[PDB]
Amino acid sequence: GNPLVYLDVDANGKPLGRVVLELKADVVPKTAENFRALCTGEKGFGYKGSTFHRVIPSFMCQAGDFTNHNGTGGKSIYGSRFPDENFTLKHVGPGVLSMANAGPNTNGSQFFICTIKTDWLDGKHVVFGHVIEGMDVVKKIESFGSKSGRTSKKIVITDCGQLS
Ligand SMILES: CCOC(=O)CNC(=O)NCc1ccc(N)cc1
Repeated sequence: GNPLVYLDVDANGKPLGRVVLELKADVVPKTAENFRALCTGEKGFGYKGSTFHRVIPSFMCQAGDFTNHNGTGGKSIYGSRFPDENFTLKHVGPGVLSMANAGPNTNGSQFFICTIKTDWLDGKHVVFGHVIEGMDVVKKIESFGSKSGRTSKKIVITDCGQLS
């Protein structure tokens, strides 16, 4: 079935808990596989140690720039960037997992977790999963954001991997 992956998150060195995500490999296999492999670190690089660098309350929490740590970087398991696979899944509400980008066909490693329905992103960002467990943790992360996206605490993915 669809992979389950996890992110363990700290804020200023204090554990916040675990976010568990279902990846919709049935709908977006290429996009799901990229994220899965970046969680396990099996290609020799991935999310472990990277930060949530841009968090905007009542919008989303963004992470996954493990090359530049500022939202300019990251890379996929296929190459620097890969195309938009499809726009079949929509940004239906809180807990949706979607790819960050710099315009059409610029998916890398950066991703975001929505804290509201972001319907205006439909057809622009590829949705590929959702939160199974740990929305309380996501709401904690959200609470350390600001209008500008700057975080008031350093929010680190201390561990990540695949559960099934
Ligand atoms: C709600 C999502 O907001 C964005 O995605 C705003 N864009 C964004 O931060 N773009 C920087 C970026 C650069 C390279 C890659 N691969 C991905 C993203």
